Amino acid sequence: KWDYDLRCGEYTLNLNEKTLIMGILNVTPDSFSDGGSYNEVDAAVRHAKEMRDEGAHIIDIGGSVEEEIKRVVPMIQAVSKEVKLPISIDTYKAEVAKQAIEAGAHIINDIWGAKAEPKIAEVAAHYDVPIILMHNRDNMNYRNLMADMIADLYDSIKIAKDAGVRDENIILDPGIGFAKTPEQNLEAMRNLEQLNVLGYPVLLGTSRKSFIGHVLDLPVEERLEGTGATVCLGIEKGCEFVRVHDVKEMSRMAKMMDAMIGK
Amino acid sequence: KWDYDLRCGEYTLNLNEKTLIMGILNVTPDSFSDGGSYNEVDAAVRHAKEMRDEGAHIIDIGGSVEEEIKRVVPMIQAVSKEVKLPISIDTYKAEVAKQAIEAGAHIINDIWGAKAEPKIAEVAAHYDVPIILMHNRDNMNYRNLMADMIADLYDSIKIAKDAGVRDENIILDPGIGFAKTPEQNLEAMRNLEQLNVLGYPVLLGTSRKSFIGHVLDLPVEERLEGTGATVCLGIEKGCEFVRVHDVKEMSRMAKMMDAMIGK
Ligand SMILES: CN1CC(C(=O)O)=Nc2c1nc(N)[nH]c2=O
Ligand SMILES: CN1CC(C(=O)O)=Nc2c1nc(N)[nH]c2=O
Repeated sequence: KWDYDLRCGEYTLNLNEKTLIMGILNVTPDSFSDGGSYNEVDAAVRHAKEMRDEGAHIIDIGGSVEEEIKRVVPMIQAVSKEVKLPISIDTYKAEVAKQAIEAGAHIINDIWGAKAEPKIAEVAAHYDVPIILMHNRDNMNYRNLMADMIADLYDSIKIAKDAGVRDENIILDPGIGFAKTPEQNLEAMRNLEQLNVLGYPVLLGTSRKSFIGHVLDLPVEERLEGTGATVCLGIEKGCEFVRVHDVKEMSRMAKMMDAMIGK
Repeated sequence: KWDYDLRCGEYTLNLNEKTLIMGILNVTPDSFSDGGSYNEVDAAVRHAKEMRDEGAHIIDIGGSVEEEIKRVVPMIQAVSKEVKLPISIDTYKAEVAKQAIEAGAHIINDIWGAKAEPKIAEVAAHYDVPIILMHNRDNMNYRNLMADMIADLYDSIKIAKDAGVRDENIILDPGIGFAKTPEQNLEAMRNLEQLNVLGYPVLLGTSRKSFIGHVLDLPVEERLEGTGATVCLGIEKGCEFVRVHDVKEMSRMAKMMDAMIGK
């Protein structure tokens, strides 16, 4: 039982009711504009709407600098305006983070857990938004995957907390498919429960990734069942959100898991 | 680690390699014959073949008396002849069991765990085939679901062993959707691991069932994700086979689970 709720300004997310579903917003960028043009933003809104209907709880948006903003800001403007859901912003850059939250984004999603740009934690602290700290590194000289993962994630927490970030605005993420061989990803999957000793909600993103292809020997568009299995173990191992492409399918697996495990 | 293999005469099933997939053979019966006619047997063979291609390890066949045989015997004859896989026979009747094994079936699948016709365990003992003892009762006056389930299953084991059945020819099954309310099924799902103390391989059959519909509020043809989730937890909780309709989909989830848990 989490003794608090995830506060997202306008929106609130309860962590005891269900596994929360983060939908990956896919942005096929107009090869012709810098950003903001009708086709890409319309497609993003449309797609945000579909995922809202498929049972999504968060819309994840993003995926240099000067024009990271120009691409991402108009999408957040349009989506928050048109879809009643918390939007997480997918960046490791401090300036982008500010602009996006200023544009209407509610959560930070940092694939570098404040190590790329430590300044981001201050933006997170300033606007008081929840920040997702994901495990990542430039190397895989793991002495001991899980011990190092937990050590690394903790170094992220230090940076966040030292910048003013409240414990209740911290979410952790094992960072599957990042700085981890196919076997290390499996090992992380198998030991997810260990991240719980840190005392923070955990998000898992395994949607359609390489290690699934590695196991099943199947291309990206053929990874739904593989993804499902990772989401189920993830829920069984105690994670609070899952970051997925297939919102309809994963929502139903999430919900069935929830019922069975008693969430 | 199981220190033995599942011996099915012509075929052998290793229990340490993977979760074994039992495909439910669906028999749309010719409304016109008693059994044996071309359309129903052709459809069964065809369907057996499809599941063999989708990654199935066992074909489950069956689903009065005098004509249980007439329906089921010609199907086993044709399928064993045409598909190189162990066939389980789905009956609680002693006479049917004999005929089916005589017709080429390898495993007994008893939804009454030898309580309907105790004589079946002797057939099982005689032909030396593996028998699946499923949990079942006529009532749900459970004092304590899991304690009673284990007690009941044990009463099945007694009957089997007393009739000559070797420990290594015994498989257990929690019997989801039988003599259990929607909540009791969930409770069984949540406590599957407890069946392991009995020391026998466990098979789980949850494919497309009511309790999935109950949770997700969805019709039978819409229960793939729900089924998937039950199969994943089942594998996580240590079961050895799953009995499913959707062989292609469940095979892939099974295989991804296997990789992650380290089977
Ligand atoms: C922004 N991305 C991207 C990502 C990927 O591209 O695989 N995975 C993840 C991610 N964010 C989070 N929080 N977790 C992921 O696994
Ligand atoms: C023959 N049937 C039928 C069945 C069902 O109709 O739900 N479930 C099961 C079954 N056999 C086994 N071993 N397990 C089941 O759950």
